[PDB]
Amino acid sequence: NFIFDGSLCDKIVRASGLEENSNVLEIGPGTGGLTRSILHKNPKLLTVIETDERCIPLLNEIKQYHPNLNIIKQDALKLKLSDLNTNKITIISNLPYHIGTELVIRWLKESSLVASMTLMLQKEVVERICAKPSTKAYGRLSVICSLIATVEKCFDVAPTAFYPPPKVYSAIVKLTPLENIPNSDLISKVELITKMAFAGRRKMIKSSLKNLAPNISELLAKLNISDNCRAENLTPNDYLSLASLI
Repeated sequence: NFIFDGSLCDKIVRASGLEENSNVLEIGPGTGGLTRSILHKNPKLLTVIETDERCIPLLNEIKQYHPNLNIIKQDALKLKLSDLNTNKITIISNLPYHIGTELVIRWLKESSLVASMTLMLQKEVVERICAKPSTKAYGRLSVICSLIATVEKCFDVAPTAFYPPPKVYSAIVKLTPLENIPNSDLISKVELITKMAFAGRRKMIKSSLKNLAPNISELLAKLNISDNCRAENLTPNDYLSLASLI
């Protein structure tokens, strides 16, 4: 699903708060719509990660007029931000619908290298990114994002914005790493703990985490959490606390 809408691409860049002379990363630039909007703000470097062979010739052509365009042909799931050898990365990107959630978590894990992220995703995923505890969409993604970033829903994007059109609504979300973040060790554990915890909504934590932590009832008691708590009942901080004891 390639983005057209020229004005829409400019609105995403405006929403990002991108200033001149920044260091930008874009994934899956496709046919270049968002890419050109980014380049209109005169970044110091725009790095794009693209594998679709069909798309590169136009990207090579763009580079001919924009020497600050850098093109990398690699799998997005295989890129570490640390591999780009730059700091203060502003990520402005549409995400491929197969891997959006996976990329967001990967980037947040390397939040130290990140200025901000303004991302276009399925709206269903954006509501999960932004969900608060004891809300319908609260889940693993909410937990991970909440521990690491200030998250902000910007606006909805209709299927007609793309060619060909997707069947579902996209939306734009902005994520700005928090000034204080937990260490990477604890986040890595939270990532796995929440995959088990949220595998089913009805499951008590003392059941879902029992294989991992046979003494889980003891740990819940050490944290003064109900022995009968279920995953949706625990806050993001509760999961961090658990990670530090498992």
